[PDB]
Amino acid sequence: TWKLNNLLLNDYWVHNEMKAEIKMFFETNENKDTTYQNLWDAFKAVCRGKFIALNAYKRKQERSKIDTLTSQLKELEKQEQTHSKASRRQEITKIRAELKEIETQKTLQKINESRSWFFERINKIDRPLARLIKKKREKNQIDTIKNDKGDITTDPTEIQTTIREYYKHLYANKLENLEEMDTFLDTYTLPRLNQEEVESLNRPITGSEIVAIINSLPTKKSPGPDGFTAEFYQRYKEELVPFLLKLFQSIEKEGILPNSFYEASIILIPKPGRDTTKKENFRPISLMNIDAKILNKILANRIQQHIKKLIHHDQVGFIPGMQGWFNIRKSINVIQHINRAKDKNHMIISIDAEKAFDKIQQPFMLKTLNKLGIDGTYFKIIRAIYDKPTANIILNGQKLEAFPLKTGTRQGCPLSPLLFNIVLEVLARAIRQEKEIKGIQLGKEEVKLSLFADDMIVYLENPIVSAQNLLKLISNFSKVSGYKINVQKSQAFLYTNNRQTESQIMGELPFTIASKRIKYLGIQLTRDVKDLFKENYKPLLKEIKEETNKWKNIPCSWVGRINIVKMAILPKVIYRFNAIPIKLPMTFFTELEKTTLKFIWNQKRARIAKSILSQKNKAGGITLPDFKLYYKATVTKTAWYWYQNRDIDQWNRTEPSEIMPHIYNYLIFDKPEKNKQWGKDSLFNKWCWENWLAICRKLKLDPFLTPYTKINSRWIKDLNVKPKTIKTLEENLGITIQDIGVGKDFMSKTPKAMATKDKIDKWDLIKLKSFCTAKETTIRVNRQPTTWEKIFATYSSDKGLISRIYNELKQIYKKKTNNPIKKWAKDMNRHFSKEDIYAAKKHMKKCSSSLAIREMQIKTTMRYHLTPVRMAIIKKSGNNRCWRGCGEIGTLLHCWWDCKLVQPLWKSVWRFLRDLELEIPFDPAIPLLGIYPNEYKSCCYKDTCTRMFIAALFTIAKTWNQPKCPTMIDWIKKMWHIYTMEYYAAIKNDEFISFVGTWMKLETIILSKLSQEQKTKHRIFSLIG
DNA sequence: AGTTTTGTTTTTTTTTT
DNA sequence: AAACAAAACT
RNA sequence: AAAAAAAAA
DNA sequence: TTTTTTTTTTTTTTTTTTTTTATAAA
DNA sequence: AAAAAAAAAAAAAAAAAAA
DNA sequence: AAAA
Ligand SMILES: [Zn+2]
Repeated sequence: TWKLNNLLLNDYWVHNEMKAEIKMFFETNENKDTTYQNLWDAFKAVCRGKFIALNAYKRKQERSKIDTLTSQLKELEKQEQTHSKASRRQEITKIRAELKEIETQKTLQKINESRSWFFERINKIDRPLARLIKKKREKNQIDTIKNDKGDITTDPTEIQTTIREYYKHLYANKLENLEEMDTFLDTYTLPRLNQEEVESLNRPITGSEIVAIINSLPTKKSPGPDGFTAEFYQRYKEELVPFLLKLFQSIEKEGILPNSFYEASIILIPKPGRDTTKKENFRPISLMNIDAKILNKILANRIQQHIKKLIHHDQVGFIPGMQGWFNIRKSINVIQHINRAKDKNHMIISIDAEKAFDKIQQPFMLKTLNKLGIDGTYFKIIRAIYDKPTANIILNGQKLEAFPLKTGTRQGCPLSPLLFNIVLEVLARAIRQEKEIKGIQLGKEEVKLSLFADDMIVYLENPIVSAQNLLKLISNFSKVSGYKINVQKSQAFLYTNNRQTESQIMGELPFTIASKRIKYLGIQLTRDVKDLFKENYKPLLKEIKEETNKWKNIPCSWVGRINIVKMAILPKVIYRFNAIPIKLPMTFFTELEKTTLKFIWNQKRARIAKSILSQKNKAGGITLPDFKLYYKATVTKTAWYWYQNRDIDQWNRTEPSEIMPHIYNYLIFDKPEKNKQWGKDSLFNKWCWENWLAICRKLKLDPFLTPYTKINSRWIKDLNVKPKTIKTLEENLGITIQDIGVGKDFMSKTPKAMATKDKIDKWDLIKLKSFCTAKETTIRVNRQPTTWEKIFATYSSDKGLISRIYNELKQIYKKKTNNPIKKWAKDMNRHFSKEDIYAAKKHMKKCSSSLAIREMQIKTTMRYHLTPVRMAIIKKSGNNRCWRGCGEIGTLLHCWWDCKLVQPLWKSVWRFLRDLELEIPFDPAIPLLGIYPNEYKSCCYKDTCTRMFIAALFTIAKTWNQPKCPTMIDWIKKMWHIYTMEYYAAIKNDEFISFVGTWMKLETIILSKLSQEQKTKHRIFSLIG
């Protein structure tokens, strides 16, 4: 079955013919007999046909010469076989050689092209490095599977039948009781969209909307069953988008889809560590056509605008701007409340939904949309999409016969996640509204539910009544919706005053009772909150220790191993900090850093100090992750939510408020509080406050009255001013005291303020006039804000907040280090200006795109290499002399520059620079460090010199302790290797004008010095010419 | 008059369902 | 993490 | 080897 | 209830102790 | 020669007792 | 070598 191979899109001739036929198809074809839906499927057939014609022709053309020579040789060899003479064997000898020349040249090019691709990526956080740490990828092929007989089979036709029949049954059964659905939907109170909102859904599609979706499609994804890729639509969006608009407008008008929109391919993937004998162990994934995903993406974006009107904030899955940790922290706070309570009669239930996305009944889903008030053009298009979807299984690369999808949301569809949530919201609203299912009361807060997609946790009081009523309600929803739970797989914590009462409740209820812990949303919830460290963080250390112990022999430099820690370990560490930000002992961070460094330095002591790696200006932009500062950044981030004071944030309100509530709304940028007895038992919030204050005093800020203090603050409320005055000021003039104005500004700065000024209570204005015009209030409020203050006050989005705080903490907690560049300046008798030390650092960043070439320079500048001087100190044995055996003290400058065995190579390099006709002094700082004197700092040739010198550095380092000269031919070979890698990259990324500038003059010199014997032996020949 | 800093944009991988 | 463009500070 | 949201580099 | 003094913890700096056997390619 | 670890000193917060 |  055909797929477009994306490489064809690159090729300027193939591209030109497609543009010709795309225009020519449509302008020929458009006549009033076809519907536009039929005309679109006809267009796709012609395109698929033409791509086959172009691929076949191109392959035939590229081979044409070897095709000819094979014939030409074969008749001459048969002419000899009939009539033999020596010159026929001469001719055979020549042509058969040229056959070998052509065939090897093609073999080289493919090997050099793949090497070039790897050369750009090596040691970078990219798919090659990701694959290195992963296991070997298990093949799709399925040899053997079991029958429901309890029997085992290997016959291909039996296994094809048994898989297909199983999936065909799951999707088959559509409910018919529509009258009973309407009753359930009427029973409860549900939201509605207003007119203005409904006008937004039903508005006509436009071209700008389509191109915005095309531009954002992910690249390198599998195509659907018609085999066109996202890269095709991106490439021809100029010609296609006019016709795509005509298609969607015809769908709006008529409610009819093209037949291809219904098709999908199901691929089966085996589950890890699971027994392939059983069909249940595979997981399906569905591939839909890209044109159908474009339409579905349009619809999902429209409904996403409204979704916060429809869905309560107890649901956080798939919702823009919500966080999964909101439910984790709320749940831990509920468990603490129960642990503290004197009378315990409570239950916490984690509910196991079964295959929820597949089992939703489509008629109930469409009725739900009407009750929320979605109807018209938007509802008509959604109804068309569910009219007749079908799937084909693809097993062992073989396409099985299709079956209808009569239940479920479409498993690979943009629109399915939100449609599932909207249906589940009907159940969530029923549970909240039923007063005989009792929630848990936390001061002014009641908590019943938290949801994440289909995952559900429930918090109940008086369980023996309350849990029975919950099960009844779910049974009723199951009948109409199709949604189903496995009650024995569901786990609960049960709290009772004594064990007789426990035995009774357990007798009646079906659930599995958990004694220590329950896995939830990636973490462990514990029955007592005192065990959070033991169940969450002690295991996380053990997991990282064993994971790095597996990797220890991977073929990777210290540069690549640093990137492994950032790629694999850092994300799971951050996730655990963000879910459970409890006070952690210092030993946790000591074990974590020791483990991580021991891996990076391959169990030998560090070659470069962690303090130099700490900072991005040093070591050419290679940097080591600081886990203490990521921890501190995560703990402090909570203060942003306190200042925002949002009603969606109920996780923040759920902590014990025994002494005094609401204190967190007042803390940030506001008057200090007399009493310290608040927050006595706080798990999260009291520790957040202590970290916030410590950073403010490290900055020597005054945190308590600021250019960002609110009008809704203790500062104003300690004045006795009526709440109507406060709300008047916010509604008219904005929310900061600075928006009022202090001192001479007090209202005068705008006419809107003095327009407001008359409106306020006579006596309140005198109180406010006194405070705002005082000397200290003017001084404190008028100062310029720091970048730290700007983070918490200014930003409307929580996005990016850990990375923003972490970059500040790096500047604040910065520490002093030795500089290797200074030691080099002592090693030579010279002083480097601050401008030279800057050039050394910039060169170390910009000498290459490849980390392979950059690493060699970084090691040279940062004094990586061992020397006999250093080695004699370590062994404390006084032989400090040069391993090469010239009879001299082996300083690092001797090893690189001065040794008489190395000196003939560096003189060779200087002969090439004179053939380039550059006049450059013979100074060790230019090749070793990239420090040019002031005349040459700007020059146009530095790109060339950088390649010559780094090639020479490789050549010396390869024989570091060997008693022989490095040789000119080894240097030429290394330099030509780099040339080859850069050439294929320069084509692939269309940089070729730059490449020719750098290499062209150097290439001419390298070729002029070699003999044809040497060029043949080492395959040195031009790729430009 | 030039260089440096700050923010957005395009590209990778990992967390949950 | 990289690159590119705009504005302020040296 | 697909969909959604979130996070980092 | 606030003020004053002492005690405890955390962080920063200084000083001492111990090391690895060549490197790049893979 | 160079990096990391360990100990000592300094500062700030909390508690205890008296005014 | 460490991709599809
Ligand atoms: Zn020597």
